[PDB]
Amino acid sequence: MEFLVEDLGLVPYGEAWAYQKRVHREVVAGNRPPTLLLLEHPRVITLGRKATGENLLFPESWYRENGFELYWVERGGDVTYHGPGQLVGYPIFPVGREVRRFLRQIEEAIVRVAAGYGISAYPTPGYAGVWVGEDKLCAIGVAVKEGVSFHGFALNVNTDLNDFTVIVPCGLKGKGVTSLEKLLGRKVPMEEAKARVVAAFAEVFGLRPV
Ligand SMILES: CCCCCCCCO
Repeated sequence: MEFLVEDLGLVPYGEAWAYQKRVHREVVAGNRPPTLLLLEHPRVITLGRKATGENLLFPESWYRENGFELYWVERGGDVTYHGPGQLVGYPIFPVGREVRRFLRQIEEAIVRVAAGYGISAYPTPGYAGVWVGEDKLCAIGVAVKEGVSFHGFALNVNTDLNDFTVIVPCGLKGKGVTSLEKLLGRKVPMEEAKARVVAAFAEVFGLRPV
């Protein structure tokens, strides 16, 4: 009937990852409610289950020399970027076997958040994540272990979208990437985007936020 929200603020990817795993273990054990972590990461490139070297334009060494951290991870999808201004959410929820349903619920929540800003977004029939026309507003890539999810979504609020140009997604996709800031012509407060996400998750999952 409830989910717990934790706002971690700005946290390094590696430490936040360790925290994900600790939270996950507690949810698996039935010792913590379904938990939504909200946060930002310092500039980082991550490479998921479908990622290869072709997803990086430059060598890995270039990224680290130019202010990115870089990690290989077990979430769905290929390469992505997280950085300041991007609202990263890790719903660590007891989803059981129904992963596709869970993805659709994350998508629905993000579509609702966009609608709150007057923005028409959609999952699309063919591309992972949530899109506004031909541009990706929110990336989504999860992992599920012992029936509990981790990783999650990355909503571009005030992201430096130029940072996506150095990575090269593979497979079926639209043309570009976008953010609330780009769509609206002004920065949107991160505190507000977090609040809107919590409300959307509450509505979609039918749970009370604590
Ligand atoms: C935490 C959200 C990461 C989304 C990764 C999307 C990569 C799909 O190619």
